[PDB]
Amino acid sequence: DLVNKKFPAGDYKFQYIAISQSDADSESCKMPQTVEWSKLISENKKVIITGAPAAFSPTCTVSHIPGYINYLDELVKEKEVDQVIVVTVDNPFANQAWAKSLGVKDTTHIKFASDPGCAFTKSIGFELAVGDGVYWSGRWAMVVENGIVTYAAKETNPGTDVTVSSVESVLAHL
Amino acid sequence: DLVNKKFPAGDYKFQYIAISQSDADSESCKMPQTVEWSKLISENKKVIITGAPAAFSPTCTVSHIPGYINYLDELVKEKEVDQVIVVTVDNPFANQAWAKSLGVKDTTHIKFASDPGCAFTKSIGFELAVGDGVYWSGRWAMVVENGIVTYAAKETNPGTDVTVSSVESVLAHL
Repeated sequence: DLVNKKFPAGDYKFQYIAISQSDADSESCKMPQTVEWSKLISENKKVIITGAPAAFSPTCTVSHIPGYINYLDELVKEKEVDQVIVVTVDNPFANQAWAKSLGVKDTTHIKFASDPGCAFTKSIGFELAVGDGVYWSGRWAMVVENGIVTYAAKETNPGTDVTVSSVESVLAHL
Repeated sequence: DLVNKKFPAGDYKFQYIAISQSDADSESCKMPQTVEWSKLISENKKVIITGAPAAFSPTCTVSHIPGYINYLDELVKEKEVDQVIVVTVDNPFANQAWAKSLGVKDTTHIKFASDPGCAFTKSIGFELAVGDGVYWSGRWAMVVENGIVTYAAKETNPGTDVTVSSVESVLAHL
């Protein structure tokens, strides 16, 4: 298991695009930033990381993501969360557009990351096989405090289940 | 080369979501359809296929895709094109959202496909290596008439070049 071991960053890296004041409600001309998982974790004492199968998942379908967005103020203000990282294998531009559609106006404390080719997600066994050697991220959530995993769980059916990956389940562990 | 040779469909398949009358300007609750390349090609005498590196590429960067959308009427009405298929490795939900953002209200003659894991695109040598064993589609375009490739070309620099993949270059070949 991962729980109570150091966050297994390895050489894995993720990409995201920032959203801020001006470009929040308009179109950005911004190239992706690349960030090593070890750097993110080294620089932030309290980090939530949550995987999602697909950017632009239809709103009719079950999701844990809106919950994290709704709860962000409490996470950052009352629960001292430094970062919330939403993870998909989707390209960073699509992840960013998706974040904006969901109401994100500021990525200071929440970032929508690409895990290219599901490499990090496969490495911690939280992937979702979709066919033919292709992997999306499953639905899962992780808490990292001071470089140490204090909670990690993935859904049995990412299609239908929002339980252990929910912001509420996670709140109980922070 | 591919030109003048039967379209190499193999067992490759793609996924897309439809857009139509009602859901054109709203949110669909629709799952992806899977379509075999051989079926698409068997059922349509004149097909254009064009690869793009990334759904939601920023508007500030070069793109051949808006051209195809602008020119769709002429393609379907005057040039008798049955299908225009835009190909990315991105998930079909993201591809659909992308299409709508670009002004597509009807997928009768234009579909935004996922080529999962870049498998079809790799097979014809039109892929774009982005690092660490991960492949996006390059920028390219192909004309298939009566099951036979009559044009196929990819950009040397998909980042900066819209030449051989442009709707204009393709128009000259229909």
